[PDB]
Parts: sequence; structure tokens; C-alpha cells
Amino acid sequence: SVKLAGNSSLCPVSGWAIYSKDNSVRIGSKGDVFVIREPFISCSPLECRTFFLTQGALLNDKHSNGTIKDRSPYRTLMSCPIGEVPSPYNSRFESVAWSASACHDGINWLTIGISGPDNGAVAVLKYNGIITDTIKSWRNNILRTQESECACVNGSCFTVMTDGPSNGQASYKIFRIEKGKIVKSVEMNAPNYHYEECSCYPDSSEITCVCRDNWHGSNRPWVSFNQNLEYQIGYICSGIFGDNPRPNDKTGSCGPVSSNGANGVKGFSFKYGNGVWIGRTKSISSRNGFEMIWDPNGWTGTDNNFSIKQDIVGINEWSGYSGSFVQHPELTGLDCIRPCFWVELIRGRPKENTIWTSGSSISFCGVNSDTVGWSWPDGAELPFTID
Amino acid sequence: SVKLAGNSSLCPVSGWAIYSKDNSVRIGSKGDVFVIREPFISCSPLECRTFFLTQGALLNDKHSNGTIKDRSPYRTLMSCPIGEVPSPYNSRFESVAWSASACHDGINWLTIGISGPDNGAVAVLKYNGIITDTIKSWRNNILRTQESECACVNGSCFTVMTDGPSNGQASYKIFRIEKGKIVKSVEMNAPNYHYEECSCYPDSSEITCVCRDNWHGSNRPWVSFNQNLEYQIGYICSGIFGDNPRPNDKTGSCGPVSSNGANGVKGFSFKYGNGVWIGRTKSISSRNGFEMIWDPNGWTGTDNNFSIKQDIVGINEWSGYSGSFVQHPELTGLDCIRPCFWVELIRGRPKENTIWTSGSSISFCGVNSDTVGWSWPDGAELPFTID
Amino acid sequence: SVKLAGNSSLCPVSGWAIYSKDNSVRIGSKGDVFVIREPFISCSPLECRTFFLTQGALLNDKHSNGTIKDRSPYRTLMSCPIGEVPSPYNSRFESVAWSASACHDGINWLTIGISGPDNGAVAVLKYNGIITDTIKSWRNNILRTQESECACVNGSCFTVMTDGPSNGQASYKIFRIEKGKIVKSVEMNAPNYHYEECSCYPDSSEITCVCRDNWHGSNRPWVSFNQNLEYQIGYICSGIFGDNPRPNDKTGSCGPVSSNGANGVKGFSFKYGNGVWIGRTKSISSRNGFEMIWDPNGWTGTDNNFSIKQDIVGINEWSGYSGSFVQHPELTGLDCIRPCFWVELIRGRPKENTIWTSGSSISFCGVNSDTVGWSWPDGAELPFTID
Amino acid sequence: SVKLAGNSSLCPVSGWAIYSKDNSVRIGSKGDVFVIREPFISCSPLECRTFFLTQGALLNDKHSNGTIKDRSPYRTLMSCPIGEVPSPYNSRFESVAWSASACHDGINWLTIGISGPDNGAVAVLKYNGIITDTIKSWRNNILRTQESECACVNGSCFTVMTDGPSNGQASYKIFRIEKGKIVKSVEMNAPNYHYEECSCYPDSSEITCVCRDNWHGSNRPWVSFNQNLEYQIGYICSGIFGDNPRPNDKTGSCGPVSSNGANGVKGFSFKYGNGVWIGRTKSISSRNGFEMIWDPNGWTGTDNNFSIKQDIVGINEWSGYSGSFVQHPELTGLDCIRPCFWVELIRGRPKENTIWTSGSSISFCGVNSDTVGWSWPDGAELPFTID
Ligand SMILES: *[C@@H]1O[C@H](CO)[C@@H](O[C@@H]2O[C@H](CO)[C@@H](O)[C@H](O)[C@H]2NC(C)=O)[C@H](O)[C@H]1NC(C)=O
Ligand SMILES: *[C@@H]1O[C@H](CO)[C@@H](O[C@@H]2O[C@H](CO)[C@@H](O)[C@H](O)[C@H]2NC(C)=O)[C@H](O)[C@H]1NC(C)=O
Ligand SMILES: CO[C@@H]([C@@H]1OC(C(=O)O)=C[C@H](NC(=N)N)[C@H]1NC(C)=O)[C@H](O)CO
Ligand SMILES: CO[C@@H]([C@@H]1OC(C(=O)O)=C[C@H](NC(=N)N)[C@H]1NC(C)=O)[C@H](O)CO
Ligand SMILES: CO[C@@H]([C@@H]1OC(C(=O)O)=C[C@H](NC(=N)N)[C@H]1NC(C)=O)[C@H](O)CO
Ligand SMILES: CO[C@@H]([C@@H]1OC(C(=O)O)=C[C@H](NC(=N)N)[C@H]1NC(C)=O)[C@H](O)CO
Ligand SMILES: *[C@@H]1O[C@H](CO)[C@@H](O)[C@H](O)[C@H]1NC(C)=O
Ligand SMILES: *[C@@H]1O[C@H](CO)[C@@H](O)[C@H](O)[C@H]1NC(C)=O
Ligand SMILES: *[C@@H]1O[C@H](CO)[C@@H](O)[C@H](O)[C@H]1NC(C)=O
Ligand SMILES: *[C@@H]1O[C@H](CO)[C@@H](O)[C@H](O)[C@H]1NC(C)=O
Ligand SMILES: [Ca+2]
Ligand SMILES: [Ca+2]
Ligand SMILES: [Ca+2]
Ligand SMILES: [Ca+2]
Ligand SMILES: [Ca+2]
Ligand SMILES: [Ca+2]
Ligand SMILES: [Ca+2]
Ligand SMILES: [Ca+2]
Ligand SMILES: [Ca+2]
Repeated sequence: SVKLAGNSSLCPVSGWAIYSKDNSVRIGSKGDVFVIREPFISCSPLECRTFFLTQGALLNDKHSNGTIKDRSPYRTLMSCPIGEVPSPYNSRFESVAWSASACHDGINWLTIGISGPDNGAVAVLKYNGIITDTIKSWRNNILRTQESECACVNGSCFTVMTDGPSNGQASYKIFRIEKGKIVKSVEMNAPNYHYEECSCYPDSSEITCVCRDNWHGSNRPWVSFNQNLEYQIGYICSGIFGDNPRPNDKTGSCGPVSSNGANGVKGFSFKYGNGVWIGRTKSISSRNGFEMIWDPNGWTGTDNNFSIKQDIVGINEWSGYSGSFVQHPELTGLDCIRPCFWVELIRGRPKENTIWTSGSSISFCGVNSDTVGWSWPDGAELPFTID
Repeated sequence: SVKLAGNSSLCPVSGWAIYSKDNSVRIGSKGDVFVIREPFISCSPLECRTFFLTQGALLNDKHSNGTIKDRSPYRTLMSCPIGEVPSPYNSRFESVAWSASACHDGINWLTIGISGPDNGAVAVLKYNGIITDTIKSWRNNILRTQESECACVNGSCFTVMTDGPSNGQASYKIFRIEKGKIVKSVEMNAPNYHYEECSCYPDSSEITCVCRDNWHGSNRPWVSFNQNLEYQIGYICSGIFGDNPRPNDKTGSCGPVSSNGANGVKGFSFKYGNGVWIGRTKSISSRNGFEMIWDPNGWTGTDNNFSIKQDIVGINEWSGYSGSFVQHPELTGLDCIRPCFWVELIRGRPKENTIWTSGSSISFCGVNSDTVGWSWPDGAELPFTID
Repeated sequence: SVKLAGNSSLCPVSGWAIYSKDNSVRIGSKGDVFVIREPFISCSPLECRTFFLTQGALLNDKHSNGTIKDRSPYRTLMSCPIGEVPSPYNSRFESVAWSASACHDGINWLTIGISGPDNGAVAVLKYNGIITDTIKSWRNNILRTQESECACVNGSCFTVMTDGPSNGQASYKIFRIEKGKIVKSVEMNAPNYHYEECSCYPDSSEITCVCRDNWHGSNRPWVSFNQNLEYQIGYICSGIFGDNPRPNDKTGSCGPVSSNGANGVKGFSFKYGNGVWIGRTKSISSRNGFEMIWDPNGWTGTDNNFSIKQDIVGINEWSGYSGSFVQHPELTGLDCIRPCFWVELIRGRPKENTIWTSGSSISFCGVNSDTVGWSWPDGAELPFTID
Repeated sequence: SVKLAGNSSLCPVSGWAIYSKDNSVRIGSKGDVFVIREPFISCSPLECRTFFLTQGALLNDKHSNGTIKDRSPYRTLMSCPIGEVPSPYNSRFESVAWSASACHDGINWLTIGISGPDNGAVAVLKYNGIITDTIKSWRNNILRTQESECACVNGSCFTVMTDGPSNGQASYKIFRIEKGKIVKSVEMNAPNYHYEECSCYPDSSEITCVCRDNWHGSNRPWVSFNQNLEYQIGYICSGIFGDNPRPNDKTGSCGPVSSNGANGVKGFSFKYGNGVWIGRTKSISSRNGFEMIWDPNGWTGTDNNFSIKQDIVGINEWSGYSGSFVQHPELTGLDCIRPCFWVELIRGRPKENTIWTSGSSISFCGVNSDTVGWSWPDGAELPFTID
């Protein structure tokens, strides 16, 4: 039993092979499946698990009513083996939460679950299911975190949290956590930046996060840092805009792109030098479709040219949140950190005429062997009996 | 694999961080969830489990009819991982019982399950699921026990049982149990006292129990003892009355407070010198709401002043039973015994127009980092389809 | 990991403490519970499991139709932890079978499952879930076995099988099995005897079986043997008749009691010298009620006097099959083999107006501490929605 | 933990003893059971598992509509313990796939799952649930594989894949895989042959596959090879034709039998010198019934005589796919590789008036002790409530 090193580089990849699909909503039509949203994947040296925020209710039951709502005392962070439907019969309880993160340092699971009132939320940190720390809202305005896996390097795991307005300047903090205890934090000095729901991963002993600007950027902000939390900040320069909503592709900016900049969706990207693997919706205006784009100079370059595009979900199909997750050499036996990603497929409100909102998931892992584009949509037929 | 020492002191705490919430009733609207009551939490060196008394039926089924009833041949003690719904598909069978206790000595689980007729009930003791002892009613009047975890110190576990009237003087016995075998017992000499449903915990090699006086006390009786069963008795002196029902807060008594003293509810409190952490309903007349109060001299002082109050369940929401559970250093890695507590959220009869009665649960653990008050209620919408 | 010795004597006991109750039928009203019958319990050095013959269908589903039928290609032997409901979600598959036995030798599980046509049934023997042997019908007339646990001594396990008429002289064979392989068998020379559904247990290195005479005995036949299959045969002499149906208690016989001798029910008894613990229905004419009787000279004496009687199921409640199971010192840490027993509570056809037949179960273990009589019935309300 | 040797010979067997039956469709009438097809069994040194292709839906739910369809983005390869129903609550997720294979090399599970578009499908290979390789369609015409277990010898596992027309000459490749990585492949030079859905097993360090000719053969093609992929090809010569559909038994051919040669069904056979154990439907025109036939010179001889026939499923009952699986000495303790087989029992479309298509399964293992023929059919009553 040993700590993840996290000191090797990210595996370069040429394409994405499908890894999992849970068909949660299709199955929940009859089976006992949690109403969920904000799912994410995270692995240990032994297994990969799907984490998710339940709504404390099951699909096709009356208690799924009004589940478009983001926060409540009923939401809980739970997890199950990857690819399985989130059910009360196969799910491990993690924490009470309407915002969350989780990651394995090689020894145990760290989970972070935020609950409580909007004006004084509290993040409860657990290590091996034991409460080890808490951090309370410092701006009294919806303390919130990744909704994807934290990143671990040599026994230290890192996350980002935000507190403050969703439509203006907020406050962003980076945390270093050891055995579930916060050992260091720093507030990012990022005037005119907006960070939410960061997708963070380790790469050569350091952490890179690609996040969501809900205020005024249709491209994605990023923050990178070493174990001592010495950080750098910026925005993805590519004219291949990564957020949703967004403008049509055109000349980009290394700062926040104001056009269609308000609102957004959780997403991710993988940096490789000046290049970037961009995951994004296919629609510029709604959470529909998904695609992976390789842009060889997209991290630092502003043009809208790219080299590779791989279809993941058809433009006429619902998508939603997406996030990175990695597989360490301790798990794979490789000499690099393998990048994977998941996509949330959201069904129900507000776009569909149901009483409920829930999602299923798909995931892919990066490879250098042959791959293919396609569409792996949710596939449920709405409305349900309960609607 | 080693016996719990139980020789360190109780961890002082400034607040309570939320630990679990199962949403059992909300989920049971569709899912296969046991009708239950009298749940409690108990931990081993490895995990924490929710124990509970089923009614041998599932929610939203006709067999849940009449489950306001306390005792029957169908009630069974079962357990599942903390935070999960009590289902036939994830629950371990423990014992046949309509009253129960359980605890882990560091090596194995001890469970105590009382079943049989009101005039001759028998407690069946199990160690690692094997019957190790029995104790039969000695007053022929509803032998009954904790409905929360027993307490273990250096290979010996302790509990309290009551036999006799619920509305007058009864008989109370303390038991010392080793590997599931009763090695010693003593009858408490407590004229004018009434003890039921004790919440007991270890603290510096000795046991402290805070219980329910159903006869004539609106404050809570307590009994403490060493491994030798040499005991002391009294009542919590604070004018912050702990039982339900109870009078409005006023000058208290170190004896039983007669005002609104009849009837009651299972509860708990944590002693710290002259001070006390009091968990109680918010309503003085019904099982509604829940709050934690820190009263620096409430154990021995009679005034109605206090220093800290933390909201747990809103006054307009149903609560019910509550009980202590601890986490030992063998589990946490701390240098003290950590105090936690659970709350039963009762739904159905008699206050609601259903055919059934059942509960869900929430739990919290004590910390010295930042916390927040809120309301984490049951959240089910009654009546159900079966009603 | 070591073979059960089985060389200590049976623990003498003064009473029976309740061990488990699954409430299968009550729960199956909504939950996904197998339609079953012929359940039995058996333990390893680590755990105790309920074995049972499914009807390849669930309660309250149309496929439960006609399940009064004894034999079909759909019946399967499965098992789950004791006290849990037999569900597709918690049950281990053992074998395809409409008659069965099983037991643990201390190393692995032996299971015996008989399937195939009435005129050529085949018993499939498995050791650790791997087929190790088969034995085919030798009289071409419904090869059938214990429907309770086989008995193991020093790495050898033993069972009894019957082939031939249910209403006249049949053929009875004893088998010695090692690691799932039949190493020896012998045909019992028992003219005028009838043996079915034996309840066998180990006691001082030898095996004692108490069985069912379906031909012409209202008392129970027995067969005992050593590891070399050298056997003795007889009938329980007590005037406290053990079968169902049976006459009112009166002077008994050490041979088959012809009065009400036809038909019967699976049962058990524990021999202690000239004495016997008798488990039986309360009704002399139907499968209702259950009681344990201690008759100090009932094994060899013909009078109808007895010393102890303990109620188990009320006479106005349904019972059914019953069988012995033991707990070895390797499991309990005792210096003797502890006797326990289970009772099948049959609901549905032919006595009740349903389309189906199924059972739940209760179990008890022998102790020398205080116990109490009561009634722990099935408790389901029939008919069900499907009827 | 050690690699399977696979160097012993196949165990000669005289008959087949029933091993498992899951009753999936009967149970799925009420329970939460996946709609599935193309099930198969495969074992490790420790356990045997049922693999299967779900339709991302449950029985008796509207999402089972149209499941006669072979390929979709919703189909997933999952597995559960043998004999258990495939449920979301007991099934492990393996891969996203509408065609698949899997096998254990003694250390870990290899799974192969093909998904993507018909004109560019991709096989994703996993070792211990981690993606280790991919192979993409080379003829752009429905890349497809075994639908039964791959075969492992000394740390190398082997499979066969096909790409191209289902009604004419296609392309067939053999693969050698080590720890989930393709280390060698070769295209079979088989003009006028057609290979699909091979059932492959190890025997004396080499691999033998019996497959399906969908083009123009009513007998079955075979391919055998050593670890070096040096292969031999041919057709089973016996006049006891093995495919479905097929002509009435008559003089056979060692080449493809054109009569009723178009179309077919997945099947298997076990070679013993010039002899062959043939598993086949009972009907020559439809997927009904199943039987095992021993033909002492059927591998190389063209006559229609045989020595042994054992009934498995009645001619008036539905069958479907069938495939071999083996149990290695590492699992059984035998000095040979034991032959077993499974049968898919298909219910629904196109032969039955339902909206759905799904299957249950039975399995048998070869023995030299006594066995019996019978019929162990699916047993579900169609249509269902959803139809
Ligand atoms: C979910 O919530 C909606 C809104 O409360 C429910 O629809 C309402 O039903 C109530 C009671 O019949 C009426 O007073 C309103 O007119 C309805 N509102 C609307 C907008 O239709 C709905 O019944 C709930 N669904 C379930 C399954 O409980
Ligand atoms: C169980 O079986 C019985 C007997 O087949 C079914 O009752 C029959 O229903 C059929 C079709 O409606 C009628 O032809 C007969 O008149 C009925 N027989 C009797 C004795 O009532 C019954 O419907 C089945 N139950 C279920 C749930 O499938
Ligand atoms: C308030 O909305 C935020 C979150 O956005 C949304 C979404 O579907 O866009 C889901 C979350 N739901 C949950 N995590 N439960 C949010 N975040 C929270 C904390 O509400 C947003 O990033 C603006 O601040
Ligand atoms: C008789 O009522 C006692 C118990 O009261 C409570 C209650 O909700 O107040 C539930 C229990 N239900 C169960 N434990 N099943 C009781 N205790 C019993 C043994 O009935 C009380 O303490 C008075 O003696
Ligand atoms: C034929 O009846 C025999 C069995 O009896 C009965 C019963 O409820 O009485 C249940 C069984 N059901 C099953 N084991 N499935 C039987 N035995 C069998 C093999 O049918 C009897 O002992 C006479 O020979
Ligand atoms: C196209 O049909 C092929 C397969 O046929 C069968 C069948 O029931 O006959 C089911 C499969 N279903 C799945 N494996 N999902 C097929 N194979 C595929 C890849 O569709 C056939 O062998 C001809 O090429
Ligand atoms: C990464 O960490 C491992 C484990 O400590 C160490 O042995 C190795 O030197 C590091 N790798 C590199 C490339 O620095
Ligand atoms: C508590 O028990 C432990 C374990 O035996 C012992 O080593 C230690 O001395 C004790 N601690 C105190 C403070 O007495
Ligand atoms: C029973 O078997 C044990 C284990 O082999 C042996 O040591 C012991 O002598 C036996 N007990 C008796 C009473 O003979
Ligand atoms: C088969 O493999 C085993 C394991 O390596 C080896 O020891 C043995 O010699 C082989 N058996 C034969 C018959 O070659
Ligand atoms: Ca934005
Ligand atoms: Ca570019
Ligand atoms: Ca009171
Ligand atoms: Ca005070
Ligand atoms: Ca259900
Ligand atoms: Ca009889
Ligand atoms: Ca007598
Ligand atoms: Ca063909
Ligand atoms: Ca021949």
C-alpha cells in the first residue's frame, strides 16, 4: 500500500477509446436508480468509481419532483463501481453534499462534501470515511467546489473552491490536503477572472486545472500550481471556444472572451505544451452533443484551426457536464499518467417536459492505438410514467 | 486485530459536522426499503454501521399497516453501512428483536436482541453472530434496553436494561459482557429514579450513560460506572431541559423535574466536567426539530443559561429518537475518543395520516474546526400510495 | 483452514433461543423475493447460510402460478446469509435441483442437487461449486434426499437418499463423501421401514439421522452410523408422536406406528441417551404450529409423558418442514457440538386460496441459559395482489 | 497467483451433468433483470462468471422495445456469478460492446468489447478493467468476435475476429494477446470458408475453434492453431450437421455443406481424435431444442451415424446460441482440461409477439459418471405486461 507518486508526465494520446456507459436513466425507468447529477469518475490503485450527487430520491418516483433544484438538505455524495447504475443497492455513502470532490492518494479515499445554507455552507473533508477537517464559506455566497476528482501527488491532494457571485467577481482558493487535513491554502489573485468547477489533474509533480468562467468568458480559465501552491493563471487562447454557451469559432483570446461569456458548463481540457485536447459540446447555445478536439497550439495560440476532431455525442443528443480523470502508473503499469474523461448526459428539466432532472454517464480513456468517433447518447425515452 | 483500549478521554468539541443522511423514507416511496424505527449507529475499528429494528415489512406495502405498534414477533435487528438505506438487499441480519443494543470490542460484534412475550421477554446475546448468552425478564414487564450502542473498554462491553412499569418505579440493571458472555451484573439502587433507553459511551476507562425518565422527569437521568460496575447516579441539573415533552426552560433540578415529566423520548448528552453537550428536540411538546446546546455548567448547575446552540432540524420538521456513538482512536488515529450522534426522523403515525410508522436518520461528528447550523429533515412527502 | 473434527458430543440443552427470522413472504409482497420451499440452514467455520429450493420465480408475479408443484426444470438450489430474504440480489447460485442437501467440511461447501425426470433423476455433487460426482436414480422413482444439511466428520460428509414409492416399501442408501466424491455407499436393509428427508447430525464421530416415514408410521424412523457406514435402525419409541399427520398422544411403539401413518412432513429430533428433544407441529392433522418437547426416555420408551415443552409457533399459525443444523466447536469455540433447528413456515396452496406456494423461516439454537416460549409465525396477509 | 498452464489434454467425457440455470426471463417478469442476448460463461482459477451483452434496459420496461436489434450505442458487456440473474444490482461492468469475448489467464481478466459504427467498429481490450489495446475494423463491415470465452495458454490468450459480409467471403484474423496487449495476429487464408462467432478452447497447449459459417455451410467450420498462430482449417465432416438451419442428417462433407447453408447460429463442438461431441438445436429450421451427440468419427468421417445422444432442451422449446467453456486443472484439481458448455434460451422477437428480445441460460459440464437427458427450457410465459 503506497502513495501515488504523480511525478511522471501526462501520456500523449491520439484518440479516445470508450471506457464506460451506465445507461442510468434508461434503467431507472423500471429499476431503483438514484436521481443524480454532477457525476464524476475517480480511481484508486485498484479500481475506478463513479461519484455522484443524489437528490435523495429515485427515478420515476414522486420525490424526483423539482430536482432541477441545485441545492437541498437531501443531496448526498455517493459512489459505485464505474459503469454500474447508481442504486441504493450498489452505492457506497460518502458524504452529505450538494457540491463535492474526491480522490485517492494511493492509501485512502479523500472526499469533500459541501452542505448547509447558501450563506454559510461547510465543506466536510473525510479520509477513509472519517471526518478529518472542515472549511466554512468565507464570502457567505454558495461555497462550491470541483464536481470532479481532486489531484494527488506524493501524499498530498489538491482542490479548488469558490465563494461569491456566479455573475461577477468571486473568490477562489487552492487547497493542499494531507490525510484529509488542510495543511495549506492560498487565495488566487485573479481580478477579472472567474473560476468554477475546476477539472484538475497531476502532470509531472504539478497540478493543472481547467475550469468554468460563469461571469464573462466563453473560453475556459486555467490555473496551475506546484505542491507549494505557487500558481499561474490564464485562459485557453484557442479560437476553438470551450465553454457553453459560446460564440461560433473565430479568433480567440488569452483573456476572458466576453461574447456569450455569461453562464457556462463544467468542462475540462488537457494541456500538452502549446497544444490542448479540448472536450466541448457540439452546440454553441445548449448542452447538446460532445466532441474531442486536438489543437496543437490551442493553449497559447488564438487562431481557430485544429488538427483532430472526434465525435462523442451527436449534436441532436443531450450532453452536459464533463470532467477529466487520470489513471496513475500505480494502477496501469504504464510509465506515464493516462488521461481519461467522462461526460454527464442530462435528461429532464429545463429542456424536457418532465418533473425531474437527472443524468447518465459515459467515459473514455486516451490511447495511441486506433479509435473511432460515434454517438453514445443517454437513450432514454421521455417523459416517464411519473411525469 | 486488537481490543479497543477505551482509556483516553472524550474529545472536547466546539461544533458538529454532518456525517451521514440516508433519506430512507424518500427512497422507500419506490425502492425496497424496510419499515424501521429505533435506528442507531455503532463502529468497529474498520467501519461504522447503522443498526435498526425492522417491522418485517417494506415501505409502501400493505404489511407496513399498523407499524406504530412497538413489539411483535416480526421485528428484527439488522444493520447496513452508515448512510445507506436499510434494504433487504444490503442489510445484514443480526437478531430477532423489538429492543436492542450492539457494539464492537475491537475483535467482534456484540449484539443484544430482546424478543418474546411482554411478560417474559428474553435478551439473546451474540458475539460474531453466534449465540453466547441470554438474560430473561426478571420483573415480567417488558424487558428493554438501549436502542443505541453499548460501550466497550479493554475487552469488556457494558449495557443497561430495564424491567417494570413505564409510568412508575421500575428495575434497572447494569451488565458487563465479555466475548458475548455476561460476567457480572448489578441492580441499580435508584428509588425515585427512572431509567430507559440509555445512551452510553466510554470515557477514560469508565462508562457514562444518559437516559430517559418516562415516569416523572423532564430532565434526563444519568448513571456512570467503572469496569467493576461501581456506579454513581443523578440527573442533569441544567435548566435547559433535555427530554420531550418538557416545560419551557427555567430553573432546573439535580433530581427528576416533575413538570411535564411523564412520557419522554430516547436521547443523549456528553459530559465534560461540569459542562454538557445537550441534544434535544426544539419543541417542548412534540418530537419536532433538533438542536445541540453547549452548557458549560449544565451537568451540575441548575440555571437556564447556555453558551452555544447549533440547529440540526427545523422546529417545523419531524425528529424523534437520538443517541450517542463514539469513534475510538483505533479507528480515527486521534489521541481521544470522538463523540458523534445520530437522530431518528420519524414519519407516519400517530401525528401523520398514514397506516404506517417509519424513520430515516442523520448523524453528526464532533469537531473543533468550523461548523454550521441548518435543517436536514426527512423530506418525504406523505401520505404514500399505500395510505 | 482445517477440517471439522466432529468428535465431541452434542451439547445438552435446556431450551431454545431464537436465532433468525427472515420474514420472506411479508417482504416479498413488494420486494423481489424468490418463491421457495424446502429451506434449510447450514454453517461453515465462518458463517451460517440459508439454503433453499427456488421455483425460478418471484413472489407476487404471474410465474409463481402453480408453485404447489414439487418438481420442475426451473427449481434451483440457492443460498443466502441466514436471516436475509432469498432474493436474486443477495443469493448465491448452488445447483439446479428439486431436492437437495449441503454441508461444509471445514474447507469447502459440498452441495447435492437432484434434477431430471422422475424416472431417471440425477444427483449432481459439487465441491466448492465444481462438479465432483453424480449418482443416478437406481429405482427410477423420484430419487430424493435430505432437504437439510449433510453431516461432516473429519473430512468425510454423509447423506441419505431414497428411491422408490412414497406409499410403500422403498430403497434407502447412505453415502460417504470426501471432497465431493462418493467414496462409499451402502443400501440399508430396512424391510417395513420407510425413510425420507432425513435430518442428520454428527455426535461423537458418528452420524444420527431422524427422518420421515411416508408409508405407515406416525412416529419417526431413525438411522445411525459410523464413518464406515456400519449402521443401526429403528423408530422413536415415544408416545409423543413426531410426524404429521399423527394420532393423539398415547402409548407409542419402537416400530412404525400405523395409525395416521400415511403421508407426513420432514422433521428432526436430537437424541441424548434414552432421551430425546422432539420438534413437531402442534396440530395432529395439518402443518400448523410448532413446539419443542424434551422427553427424558422418549428415544427408547413408549409412554406419552414428557418433562419440557416450549412453544415455537402458535397452533393457529402455519408451519411446515423442520430440520436440524449444528454449530461445530470450530465455529463457536465451545467444547461440544451445539444443536440448532429451523422451521419452514409454508403459505399459500393447498390450504390458502392463492395461485402460489412459498415459505419463510425461523431458527433457534440450544442453550442452557433462560429461554421463553412464544409464537413467531410467518405473518403475511394473504391473498396477494397476484391472486 | 499463477498463469494457467493449458498444457494438459481435454478430459474425455461420457455425458453432461447440469451445472447452472438462471431463469432470467421468468424472474425479470417482476425483478430488475437486464434485457440481454449473447451470454457466455468463463472461469478464473477461483470462480465462473456469466458474461452477457445488455441492451441497456430492463425486462418489462418500455426501453426493452425493439431489442431484436443487434447493435446500438447502449449495449454493454457485463458479468455476474454463474447461475445468477443479470441485474444492475449484481452485475460488474466490463465494457461498452455489441460484440464481445473474455477470458482469464490465471492472473487477470481479459475482456474484448466492440462498439462504434458498422463501418468502423473498434474492439477495446481490457486487462483487469484497464484499457490495454484497441483494434479497428479493417474491412469496414461490422467487425465482430466470439460471443464466447477466449482461450488462454501459458500467459497468452487467443481469439478470432471477422470483418466483411455475412452472406459471402469475409476476412478472418487470429489474435495472440498477452496482458491485454496484441502481440501477434495473422489473417487466415480461407477462400470459400466463412468464420463467425468461434467457440475456442485450449487442449494440449494448442487452440481449437468451432465456428459459424453464415455464407454457405450447414456444417461448422473449424480452425486450430499453436501459440505461434500456425493454423489449420477445415469443416466438421460428420453427416450430423451442426448448424441451424441445416438439412436433415445425411452424407456430410469435409467442406462447406451448401444445402441450407445460408444463415446460421453460434455453436460449438469438442474434438477428440477423429471423434466429436456435437451440440446442436433439435430443429433443422429454427432455434428450438438442444442436444449433445457423440460421434466417434464425426470430425473426419462423413456418415450420419452416431453413438450417443443426450437431450438438453425439448424440440418444442426455444433455444439459441451455444458455446464451449473449459475448467482448467488450476480450478478443478484434475489432471486434464474439463469441457463444459452453455446454451442461450432466446425469448421474444422475431418468433414471439413481444416488443422485446432477451435470453436466459443453462450450462452443463462433462463427466464420466452417470447422467440423464431431459429438458431445461426457459419457462417464461409470454407476452409480458409491457407487450
Ligand atoms: C410535481 O409538482 C407539480 C407542481 O407542484 C405537481 O403539479 C401540481 O399538482 C398540484 C396538485 O394536483 C396542483 O395544485 C397544481 O395545479 C399542479 N401544478 C402544475 C404546474 O401542474 C405534480 O403533481 C407533482 N408531481 C408528482 C408526481 O408529485
Ligand atoms: C394462474 O393459473 C390459473 C389457472 O390456469 C389462471 O386462472 C385461469 O385463467 C384462465 C385465463 O383467464 C382461464 O381460462 C381459467 O378459467 C382460469 N382458471 C381458474 C381455475 O380460475 C390464472 O389466471 C393464473 N394466474 C396468473 C397470475 O397468471
Ligand atoms: C449555481 O450554479 C452553479 C452550478 O451550476 C449548475 C449547472 O447545471 O450549470 C449545477 C450545480 N449544481 C450543484 N453543484 N448542486 C451548480 N453549483 C451549485 C453549488 O449549486 C454555477 O456554477 C454558477 O455559480
Ligand atoms: C413502551 O414504550 C417504551 C418505548 O417507547 C418508544 C417511543 O417511541 O416512545 C418506542 C419503543 N419501541 C421499541 N423499542 N420497539 C419502546 N420500547 C419497547 C420495548 O416497546 C417506553 O420507553 C416506555 O417504557
Ligand atoms: C413427493 O413428495 C415427497 C415430498 O413431500 C413434500 C411435502 O410438502 O410433503 C415436498 C417435496 N418437494 C421437493 N423436494 N421439491 C417432496 N419431494 C420431492 C422430491 O418431490 C414426499 O416425501 C413423498 O415421497
Ligand atoms: C449480423 O448478424 C450476425 C450476428 O447474428 C446473431 C444472430 O442472432 O444470428 C446475433 C448477433 N448480435 C450481436 N452480437 N449483437 C450478430 N452479430 C452482430 C455483430 O450484430 C451474424 O453472425 C451475421 O454476420
Ligand atoms: C518518480 O517517483 C518514483 C517513486 O519515488 C521515483 O523512484 C522516480 O525517480 C520518479 N521518476 C522520475 C522520472 O523522476
Ligand atoms: C491506554 O491504553 C494503551 C493500550 O494498552 C496503553 O498503552 C496506554 O498506556 C494507555 N494510555 C493511558 C493514557 O493510560
Ligand atoms: C477431537 O479431535 C481433536 C482434533 O484432532 C483431537 O485433538 C482430540 O483429541 C479429539 N477429542 C477427543 C475428546 O477425543
Ligand atoms: C504442464 O505445465 C506444467 C506447469 O509448468 C509443467 O510443470 C508440466 O511439466 C506440464 N505437463 C506436461 C504433461 O507437459
Ligand atoms: Ca462562460
Ligand atoms: Ca490552433
Ligand atoms: Ca420524561
Ligand atoms: Ca448553565
Ligand atoms: Ca421493484
Ligand atoms: Ca407418516
Ligand atoms: Ca416419556
Ligand atoms: Ca450456415
Ligand atoms: Ca459418424
